[PDB]
Amino acid sequence: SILDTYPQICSPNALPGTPGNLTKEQEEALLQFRSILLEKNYKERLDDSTLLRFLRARKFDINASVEMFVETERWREEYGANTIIEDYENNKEAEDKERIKLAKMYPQYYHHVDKDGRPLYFEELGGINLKKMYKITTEKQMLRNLVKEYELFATYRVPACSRRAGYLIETSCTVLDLKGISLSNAYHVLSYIKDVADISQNYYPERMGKFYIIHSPFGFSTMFKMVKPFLDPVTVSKIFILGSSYKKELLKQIPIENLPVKYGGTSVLHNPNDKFYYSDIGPWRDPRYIGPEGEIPNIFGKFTVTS
Ligand SMILES: CCCCCCCCCCCCCCCCCC(=O)O[C@H](COC(=O)CCCCCCCCCCCCCCC)COP(=O)(O)OCC[N+](C)(C)C
Repeated sequence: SILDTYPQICSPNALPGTPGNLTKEQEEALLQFRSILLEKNYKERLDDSTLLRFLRARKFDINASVEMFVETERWREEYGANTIIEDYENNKEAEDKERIKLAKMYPQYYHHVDKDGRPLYFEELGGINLKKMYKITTEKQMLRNLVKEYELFATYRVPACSRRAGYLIETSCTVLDLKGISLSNAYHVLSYIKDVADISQNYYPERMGKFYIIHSPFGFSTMFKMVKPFLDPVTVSKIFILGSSYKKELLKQIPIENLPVKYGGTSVLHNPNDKFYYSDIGPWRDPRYIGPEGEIPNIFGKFTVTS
């Protein structure tokens, strides 16, 4: 299996309940959880990493974890998450074209890793113009992309990042740049935020590592109060709204050489004229860390910048 080609044990300095750092009870809870699922005839996604994410998400309450896992499996099948990557490749050209149209307006890109080896993910929202957004894509379409990225994250990014780190990597280090957004637009996209939060928390438990919100406008705290209601306690604990000295905070978590210059680091693209919103740079692009899973497809087609 592919799980045999990359570390399945987390760093010994990781949080409680993570692969390889279990207490005696958590270990037994894990064996019991798997035993129940096998008995119900489930066969995929029964590895320690996957099951421990569901267990952690429900504080090791086995009954709650089974319910969550069972619901997740139903959703994946009804939604088509299980063949989403396959379906994308069958219609790649068309997909890429649509994806390229939104890149400049809504930059979303991975760029290296944080100090623990987690994929470093960036999103900029100040350039978003809703009126134009609605002419290029739909809300459901955006959710589909989010689901597709979660699957890409799990099959290509996790293995490569884990091999480079020498330990299992299960989460990402996210930076949300709100520079230039208008609070008014923020309120209008609450339903989308809610849908994103629901998919993430219900079907992709424990995928959040560190989540930084920077350049938020005055009064953002008021708007975040509209969001907290549908975020569970653990999720909230991973979100950090940074102030004016945000660069210093990012530097505590991210190597200076991996952090882009505009965020306080020294990282630049091989070709200074290339755009970050067309880039996808990281271990999963390094032949030395790519395994049997093969290399990740290019999200922006021929425009994808990998260095
Ligand atoms: C046709 C258009 C119709 C609707 C279009 C909406 C346009 C977009 C508007 C909102 C965009 C920003 C929404 C925040 C999404 C944050 C990114 C995210 O996925 O958060 C999820 C988690 O969801 C959360 O927990 C939410 C965290 C707090 C979100 C609070 C943001 C506040 C919103 C204010 C911004 C409004 C900007 C104005 C828009 C014009 C994934 O986290 P991760 O670290 O695991 O992600 C990285 C790894 N992958 C990529 C695999 C997930």
